[PDB]
Amino acid sequence: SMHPGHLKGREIGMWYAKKQ
Repeated sequence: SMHPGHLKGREIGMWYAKKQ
């Protein structure tokens, strides 16, 4: 599936949190 590549930048901060 589509991986978090766009958020890889700063948005990545939400990645870990796994929030909306």
